[PDB]
Amino acid sequence: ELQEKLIAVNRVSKTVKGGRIFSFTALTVVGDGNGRVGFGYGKAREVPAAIQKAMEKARRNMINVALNNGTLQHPVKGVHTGSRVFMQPASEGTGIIAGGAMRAVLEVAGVHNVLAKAYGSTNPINVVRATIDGLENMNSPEMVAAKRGK
RNA sequence: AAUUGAAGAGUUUGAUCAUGGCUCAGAUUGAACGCUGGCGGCAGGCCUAACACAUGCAAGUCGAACGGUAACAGGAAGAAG
Repeated sequence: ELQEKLIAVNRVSKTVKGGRIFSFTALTVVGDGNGRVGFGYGKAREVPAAIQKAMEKARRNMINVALNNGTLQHPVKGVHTGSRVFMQPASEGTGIIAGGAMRAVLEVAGVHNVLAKAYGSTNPINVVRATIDGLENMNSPEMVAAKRGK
């Protein structure tokens, strides 16, 4: 019931004294399938150590999302660095139809059938960060009615 | 009951993030070309030279408008084997 999946692995470099030194970065997202989404970055010298650090950071640093029946509630826009992201609840608008690196976080998030369209930059490290910010500041009808009295 | 509706990716760098262009994945067509080709249904078929046109048809009808008889088939009368 952990439901982990990796989005992006890259080879970064460092350029020391004698030549270059190549390191690998993972970027994974875990989530239970009912709210509870996390992402982790993690970087290491080989690929399986990178993904393992990424999973291990992603299992902690996990955020609650106030889902609807199987989906979002109201249309929400989350931004991070250069990466602007729209989402629309699509009240059984079948299938998760999101961009790459947004399909994954929305998939393990437990949502099933939203409509997305990322704008701006679509770097995978910043398009999540713009989905969680997004799903984090999406509030439910029992939270809005809690705030404003009824 | 009559709008249930939205996906990205590759490429600037030793690597990064951003900006930014180029390019790809889709659908479409009065299409052409290449390879191949069994049947049917429904549609479509000179986008260019509003260039030049052989030949055949594409606008005739009415005698219940009229003088009339060129034919065709009868009618009447005459003459002949």
